[PDB]
Parts: sequence; C-alpha cells; structure tokens
Amino acid sequence: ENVEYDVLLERFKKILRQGGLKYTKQREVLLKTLYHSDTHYTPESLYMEIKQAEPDLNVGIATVYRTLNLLEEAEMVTSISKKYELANKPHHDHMICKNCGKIIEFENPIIERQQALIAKEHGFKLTGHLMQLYGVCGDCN
Amino acid sequence: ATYAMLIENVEYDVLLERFKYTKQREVLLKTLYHSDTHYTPESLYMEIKQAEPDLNVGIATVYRTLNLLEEAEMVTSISFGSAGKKYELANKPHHDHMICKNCGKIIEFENPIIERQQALIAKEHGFKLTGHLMQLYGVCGDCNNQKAK
Ligand SMILES: [Cl-]
Ligand SMILES: [Zn+2]
Ligand SMILES: [Zn+2]
Ligand SMILES: [Zn+2]
Ligand SMILES: [Zn+2]
Repeated sequence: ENVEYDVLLERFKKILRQGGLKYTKQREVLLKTLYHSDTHYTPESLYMEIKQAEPDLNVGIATVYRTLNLLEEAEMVTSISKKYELANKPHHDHMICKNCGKIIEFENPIIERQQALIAKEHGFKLTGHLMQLYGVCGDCN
Repeated sequence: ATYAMLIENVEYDVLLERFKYTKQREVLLKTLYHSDTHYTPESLYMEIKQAEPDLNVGIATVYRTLNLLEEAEMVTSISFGSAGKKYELANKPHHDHMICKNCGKIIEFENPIIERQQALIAKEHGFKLTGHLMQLYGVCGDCNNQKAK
C-alpha cells in the first residue's frame, strides 16, 4: 500500500480532531481528492470536483472552506495567492533496531540522488518517498 | 549525515495487521519480532514466562499460536533443537517501488548503489541490517497536471 497516504490521513484526522472539526466521509473524500491530483484548487473548484465525483455526499462549500483553513493553519496545505495544494515537507530517513527500538535518523545524499535518477529514468516526477532500514543494533547484537 | 531526533515502524505495523485477539496473542508476536533469536515453542514459553509472568500464557497457547502463525506463512520452521522445532519470522527479500499517486501505476526497481549505501549506513552505526522498505511517490508521465483519474 501507499504508506505516504496513510500517514497523511492519520495526520489529517489528528488536525481535525485537535481543531474540533468532525472527521466525516466528506473530509476523507476531500483529503483523497487533494492527494491523488496534481492541480491546485480554490475552495470553489475543490467543492465542485467533490460534488461532481460523489454527488451523494451532499458536500457543501462551507465544510470545504473551513477544512482548507484548518489545513493551511496546520501547514498541511500551502496557498498560492486562493489556489491550494498539499505541502510536501522534506524529511529524513530512519534506521530502527528491532530489539531495543533505538532509532537513527539520517539522510544519505548518494541515495537521494539515485532516487531522483530512478524517477527521471521512468518519466516520473518525484514528489515524495519513504525509507526505513530495520536491523539490530550493536548492543542488541 | 546523521541527526538527533514520533516514528512508526512500518514493517512491524504491517506484521501486526497481518496477524489480525488477546494481550497473550500480542506478547507472543512482539517477543518473536523484538528478539534476535530463533525460538523453540519451549524457549518462547520460558521467555514470556520470565518477562510477563502476570499474563500466564500456557504452553498450549504457544504451540497453537506458532501452528496458526505457520499454516499462514508468517513464521518459518526450518531446523530443529532438542526442545523442538526452531522458528523464525518470514523475512523474504524484495524489490522497491515507485507509485504514481494519480493512476496507481507501480514501477518495481532495485538499484545496487542504493542497496550498498544502505549496507554502509548500517555498518557505520554498528547495526546488522535485516530488512528495509523504500517507496518513491510521484506523478508518472501520463498524469501531469491532472485531477484524480
Ligand atoms: Cl496479576
Ligand atoms: Zn530519504
Ligand atoms: Zn538495539
Ligand atoms: Zn531496496
Ligand atoms: Zn500515472
């Protein structure tokens, strides 16, 4: 499965709940619609796309408006202005000891460059990634 | 580079979700994942007995669990000890994947330079590397500047 999405969803559900907006089916469609697309939305266009694709949601423009606002304040979305898209914050990678749970955070520039080469080579624009290494530390063996 | 640092262990999260009961069933799976050893049903019992007496997992629950966590695939049983079969979590090698977040197109890959770098990173920090996960996310050449397809 797409791990990036599950992390985005968890984080979305958390922002809603913390901000005291309900987590509903309408909001989940809304997050999916922003994740799976490559274009920027106004509240008006995001509402139309959702209304058009899932008519039985009875999505209203106010939920869309208020969610976008909550997401912007949480830095989950960026705004070009109106016009929004999910933020892609750069991040590091992790190595996890299977025994004691010690974690090493790292970023290896040679690996980062190869990932961009793999993407270029198959015509992908590279947008995100996840890397974890699992092992046993020196102390645990 | 290395950095001072809440992170989820994805291969574990997945293992647990595949396993899907009780607090006893959980401690067993956790014991197998967190140990750098091959257990017999007996050694596994004694280990949970040393560490979680209060939960009293019977030897029957141990055999039953291992059997069930076997006629699935989740554990491998190759080799013997005096006390019985030795068991290991299945740890198959795998390739890496790039996924288009629009059309779901999946490209499988394995780049030897990255795999050797991962070996170096483990070595530099004194770790023995036993597994890894690498997913790349992006927009394939067919999904540029488009909505959910
Ligand atoms: Cl007790
Ligand atoms: Zn990375
Ligand atoms: Zn350790
Ligand atoms: Zn790999
Ligand atoms: Zn695509």
